Amino acid sequence: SKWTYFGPDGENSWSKKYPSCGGLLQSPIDLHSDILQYDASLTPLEFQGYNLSANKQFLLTNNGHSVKLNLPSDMHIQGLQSRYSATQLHLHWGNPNDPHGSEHTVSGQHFAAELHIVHYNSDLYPDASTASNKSEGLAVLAVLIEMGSFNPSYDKIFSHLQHVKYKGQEAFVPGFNIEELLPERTAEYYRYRGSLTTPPCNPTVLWTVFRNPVQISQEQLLALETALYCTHMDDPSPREMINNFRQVQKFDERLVYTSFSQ
Amino acid sequence: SKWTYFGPDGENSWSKKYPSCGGLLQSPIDLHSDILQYDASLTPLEFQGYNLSANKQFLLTNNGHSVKLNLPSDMHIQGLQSRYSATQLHLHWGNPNDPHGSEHTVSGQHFAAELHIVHYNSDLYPDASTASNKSEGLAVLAVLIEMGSFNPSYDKIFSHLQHVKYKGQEAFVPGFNIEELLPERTAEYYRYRGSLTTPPCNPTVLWTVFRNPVQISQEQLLALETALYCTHMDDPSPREMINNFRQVQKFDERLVYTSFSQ
Ligand SMILES: NS(=O)(=O)c1cc(C(=O)NCCO)c(NCc2ccccc2)cc1Cl
Ligand SMILES: NS(=O)(=O)c1cc(C(=O)NCCO)c(NCc2ccccc2)cc1Cl
Ligand SMILES: [Zn+2]
Ligand SMILES: [Zn+2]
Repeated sequence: SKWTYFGPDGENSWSKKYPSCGGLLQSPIDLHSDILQYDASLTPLEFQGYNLSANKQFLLTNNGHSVKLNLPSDMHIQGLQSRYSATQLHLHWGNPNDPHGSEHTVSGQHFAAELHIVHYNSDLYPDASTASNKSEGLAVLAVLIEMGSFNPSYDKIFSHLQHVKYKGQEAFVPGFNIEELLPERTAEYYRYRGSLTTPPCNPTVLWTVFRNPVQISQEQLLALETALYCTHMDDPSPREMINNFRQVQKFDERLVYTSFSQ
Repeated sequence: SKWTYFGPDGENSWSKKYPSCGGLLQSPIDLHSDILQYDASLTPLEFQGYNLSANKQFLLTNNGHSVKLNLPSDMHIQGLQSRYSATQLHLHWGNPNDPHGSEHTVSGQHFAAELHIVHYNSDLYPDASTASNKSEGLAVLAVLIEMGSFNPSYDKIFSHLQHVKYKGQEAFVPGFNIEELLPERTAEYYRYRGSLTTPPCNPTVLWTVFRNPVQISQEQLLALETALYCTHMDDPSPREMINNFRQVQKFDERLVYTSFSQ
């Protein structure tokens, strides 16, 4: 992975090395009325094993493209047609002079950032790597993040950023209740078939984007936007980890189904 | 002309065969208040030789990507440092289920369609082809189009669409005053340096996007979206010419200059 979000190896070039990035069913997308349709079969998901013990600890890693927290496979979503077990969460964001780095947009507007909690079909596959090539192998929960009030739950992650500033660095984060990262009224969401938003852009993701955003503060966004580097600690051409979101994609005839009718 | 706006040869793959599509200064972009800056240097352009002889005919083609009208080199913009002479106009649009296919956006919003009147620097270069990959080579006037009242002047072009239904087909349009296609208060515009929005995406275009949109009727917009195919007539797999706009590109640490402040 030397793909980036900026310059010659940025997103308009990813398809040169990752053919699925130029394929169908790409994410993210702009959620707007013309392509929305209510589906009453979109019943509420249940979040099981999301309340991670505070006496356990979970690995936080800078992977050169985002900051990721590994999650245990006992954490799962109930309500899809298979069990989906968590593998990791991570974020996408903008930069200090333009804090508008969500991946999905709503009626053309970016949010400040976006959280993805990646799960894989553990009823069918031994791990997320294997699932990532298969029909609906992954399911991602996406939370839109807007600049607002300080959020103590997101700070359980952000308080460790200065320990994972460079590519390959790892830290441990005590467990906390991951459901605290989700917004109000999780029963209201958008659902569509899409892809990884990063290389290798496999069109194998069932996306759930919650309708309501959460808030984190300006100071928490500024920490997220200034603490991290895409490059290793000893790299003589450092690159700040900023603006790590993909532009929205054409719809390719897809609709987005909504669990809310208004 | 192998490139398309859908499937494997769509916009994320243009950079394989057109490397500038993954380079700097790419268009189109979202025009939004954060990145706007009034520049009193931006005085009104003058449109000279736009009242085309009604005794002359201008070639309308379907080139498999848009509908284009050839323009004569006595038509030019005055007001820029060099004289920019017209070569052609063409349009970009969406489709009837999502009729929001402008290239530029304003505060994240697409307009229904967009007209580009392409000019080249004839003081420095002998033709548009030669100018297209050269410094200061091109200048485009962009008009945003929304749905509203019937527009007789756009119908001077739209009435001919049925004769250029398929790729390779051509029709003759009697001269008319191309300035009738411009919006109100053409003194009010956005200006920035960018690129062709189609392959080869050379970063050689000085963009002028007028502030105010024009209106065409619902029937005219439906005709533009439904009249044309990308494919030759005898193609056993026809492809409708719809959604022929490029997604907005990242545009960071840059300004769009405006001729208006209020
Ligand atoms: N943004 S996203 O669409 O939510 C997404 C991102 C990653 C990811 O780790 N990208 C690497 C850069 O941060 C991912 N990785 C899980 C995975 C993918 C392939 C192989 C192994 C693990 C799965 C997904 Cl769905
Ligand atoms: N969308 S746009 O950015 O306004 C633009 C489009 C074309 C164009 O013809 N694209 C082909 C698909 O229709 C162009 N052609 C210029 C050109 C290139 C080579 C030879 C002659 C003319 C110049 C520009 Cl600025
Ligand atoms: Zn992600
Ligand atoms: Zn154009």
